[PDB]
Amino acid sequence: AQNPNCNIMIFHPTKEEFNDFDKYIAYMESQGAHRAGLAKIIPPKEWKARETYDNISEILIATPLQQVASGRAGVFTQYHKKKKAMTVGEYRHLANSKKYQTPPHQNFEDLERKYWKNRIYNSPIYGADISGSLFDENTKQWNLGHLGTIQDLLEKECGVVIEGVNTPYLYFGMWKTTFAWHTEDMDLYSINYLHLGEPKTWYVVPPEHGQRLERLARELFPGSSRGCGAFLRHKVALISPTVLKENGIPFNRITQEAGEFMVTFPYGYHAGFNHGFNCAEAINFATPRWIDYGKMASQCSCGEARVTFSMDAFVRILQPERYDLWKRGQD
Ligand SMILES: O=C(O)CNC(=O)C(=O)O
Ligand SMILES: [Mg+2]
Ligand code: NI
Ligand SMILES: [Zn+2]
Repeated sequence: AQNPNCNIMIFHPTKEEFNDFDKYIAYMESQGAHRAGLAKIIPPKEWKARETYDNISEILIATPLQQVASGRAGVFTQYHKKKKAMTVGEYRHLANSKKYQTPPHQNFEDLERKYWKNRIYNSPIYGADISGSLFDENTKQWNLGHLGTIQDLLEKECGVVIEGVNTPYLYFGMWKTTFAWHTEDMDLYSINYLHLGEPKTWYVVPPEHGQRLERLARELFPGSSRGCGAFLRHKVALISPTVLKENGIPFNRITQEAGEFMVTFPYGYHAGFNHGFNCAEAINFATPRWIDYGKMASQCSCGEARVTFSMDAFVRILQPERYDLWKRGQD
């Protein structure tokens, strides 16, 4: 078995290897990459997502989210308070302000320490889930706006034609902006490209050990657990590396820098934070190996997790028994 310790692997494809996305994902899995839940892909040096980022300031963040924390430093939840719209230029200025900017630090480890120590005492503002792309249409390789669609994958593998579309989303981050512990909708893959700015630190649990994280989360967030049998789908709970170590949960961590891709694999729980002003783009995708994960994916039926139009069809076709109750949650 390749990669038996489930380490995060880092890949450096050549420009030739960067042509066929599906084939490279399948290559990575042949080397065991999926066992970690997360992989880093450094693009060939010849490749670029677009020519410059000089003209992005007028993108609108229609609903910036203020991430308010509750709990203790290593075990907290966050709630997203909606704020008034602002441009990316306005947001970058805010991110760079004295109130929100990254503190002085020695290296990524010292900044990680400061994040876990101090995150709860601040409420950074996140521009998340903004439909759109920053890839130039002329970028032909690993262009997250030109991937094959999950609906087309399901059709190719299973023969069923379904409605729905699959488009990317932009994320504008600042210091301390946080992504809570989650897997993807329907335990899909994700791919995330850090277009610009400061790094993003990731933590991940190997898929084969995801239930260990779930069991800890039910112990640590006991009222949330009683309220919903898949409450990590709410994307609000954080647990620090120190806490994970204290409870024997297997995990790994890695820092993504501008110009790098990360891939999350089916049922790879992940969480993380941004080091400073940055912009990422991400999208879900599928492969043949995903299908069985999609069939087994948990679902939130309490009604909090409230998810896309396109997830309907996935549930309907892959989880017909759940369909009924899950759609009661979504209506
Ligand atoms: O970058 C973020 O805030 C969150 N991204 C992801 O969870 C991802 O790409 O799967
Ligand atoms: Mg603009
Ligand atoms: Ni994710
Ligand atoms: Zn729920």
